[PDB]
Amino acid sequence: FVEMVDNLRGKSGQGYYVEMTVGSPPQTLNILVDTGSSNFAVGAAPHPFLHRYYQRQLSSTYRDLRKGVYVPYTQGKWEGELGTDLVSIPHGPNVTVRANIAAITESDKFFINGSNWEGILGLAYAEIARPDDSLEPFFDSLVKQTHVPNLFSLQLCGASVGGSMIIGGIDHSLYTGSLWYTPIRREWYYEVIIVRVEINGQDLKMDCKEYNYDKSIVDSGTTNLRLPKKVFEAAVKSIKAASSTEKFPDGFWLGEQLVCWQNIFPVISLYLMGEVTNQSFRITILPQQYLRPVEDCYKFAISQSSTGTVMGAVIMEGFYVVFDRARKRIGFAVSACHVHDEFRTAAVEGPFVTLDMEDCGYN
Ligand SMILES: Nc1nc2ccccc2cc1CCC(=O)NCC1CCCCC1
Repeated sequence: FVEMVDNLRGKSGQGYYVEMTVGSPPQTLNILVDTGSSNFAVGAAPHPFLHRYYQRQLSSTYRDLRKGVYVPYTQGKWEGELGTDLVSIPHGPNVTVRANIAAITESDKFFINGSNWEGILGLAYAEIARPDDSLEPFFDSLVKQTHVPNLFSLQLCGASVGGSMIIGGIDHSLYTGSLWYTPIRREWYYEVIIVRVEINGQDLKMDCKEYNYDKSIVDSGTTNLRLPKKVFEAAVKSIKAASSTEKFPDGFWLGEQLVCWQNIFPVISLYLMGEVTNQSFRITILPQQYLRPVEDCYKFAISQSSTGTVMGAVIMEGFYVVFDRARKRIGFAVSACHVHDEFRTAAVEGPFVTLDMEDCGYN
């Protein structure tokens, strides 16, 4: 899959994008890779932020679905006109599919000023597609229409970021050690179950049901590791107790200010439900994952949420992540490109014994 190695680019804090082509003749666009949404949506109008946009008038293969789509969120919106057209990934499988495309015609706080992407590829399942679950997501169309195996994997490496999206397979050069798999609880977001959290090896002794209130997802379209508040404060409570060589204001635990140089911070381990009854594994991240530079200087990349846990780039940049859709599971392995110092490396370890892992899920 050497074709697809290094097929992801971006800028710190602006997401990871892949090159795609839409229409005939092919129109090239940079498209954010997003495992926390399910719409393939592209700029279709000359927004001043945009390098380029989908020009439906130039495409002989374009078909109008004569239906609009309105997507409000926190805190912005995009909206557009639904159609289908021919889609390829130049540095992906050597195929071309007819996919749904939302031509974005109005937008608010969606596109980033200074970014190099013009659209978004929702890689999650139809249940969270807009307007409804009848709009077939891109990856579903891809798997149906070709012989591309029903999985993809992401190596996000982290001004310019790099990475790999391996479509239809796994490149073993992108990781070391073994992959460990956690069940996809339900096919809407990439939902998983966290069963135990350790700050510096120390348990948080919270009812594990709290770690998944009301869900926990894997999301390449989110920068931070995001935790339910009730879990977040207990997590912060421990993190700032483990960090007592220096002092930091309560505004920073959001965060606001920056440490600036020319070990005091604890490692973080999430235990995830395993493939076998009463069996789990753990993924361990460094401070060099939840301490992100802005523009030796760093910010605090863990924050609170009301929609559940979000395993974003903070988590994902330490690991090679396999979205094994065919077997309803997600694999984690230590990434070959993750950033480590001489004292600590990010880790994926198992098996561990954990009882009552079902009680950790919220219904
Ligand atoms: N991953 C993401 N991608 C996004 C892309 C555009 C606007 C908002 C986004 C938010 C997230 C965070 C995950 C999330 O809350 N997803 C729920 C809906 C939000 C509306 C779009 C479909 C998915």
